Amino acid sequence: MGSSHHHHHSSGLVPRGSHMSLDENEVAANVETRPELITRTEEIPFEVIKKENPNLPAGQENIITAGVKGERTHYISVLTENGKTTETVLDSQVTKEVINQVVEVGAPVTH
Repeated sequence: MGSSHHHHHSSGLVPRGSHMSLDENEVAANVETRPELITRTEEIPFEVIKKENPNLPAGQENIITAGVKGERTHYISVLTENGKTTETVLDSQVTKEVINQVVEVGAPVTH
């Protein structure tokens, strides 16, 4: 829950269109708008959880699905500004979904 914006106390104008003359100087019209989209998968490991399973005879474990290390290729948009390339992620699909270890341990007793 770290991803969060802060656009609620700044200039809410952002016109960028107060004329009628195109200032284009490209062969056609560029690729689109944003720079090149690169990728890089980060090590996204799994994590086993502890849940209570009354169905079991107490103190009993059950490996519904052993946790397996996954991966997520992260697409970064490097913009060449001021003669420098800045690596800033933007959008990434799940490329090797990290399988979370699903284990259900029998209920303790009353606590």
